[PDB]
Amino acid sequence: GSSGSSGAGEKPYGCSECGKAFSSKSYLIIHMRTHSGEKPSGPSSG
Ligand SMILES: [Zn+2]
Repeated sequence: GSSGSSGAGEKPYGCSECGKAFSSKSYLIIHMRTHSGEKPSGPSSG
């Protein structure tokens, strides 16, 4: 079967943080909004 590259060239707008593609740059940005942060770690001490 197939594993890896898509075939017809991957999309230029593909999130790496989680792994989500989008058929619209602007869209990707909106998605990245829930990825960027201010700390290198994820404190969940409530
Ligand atoms: Zn993402």
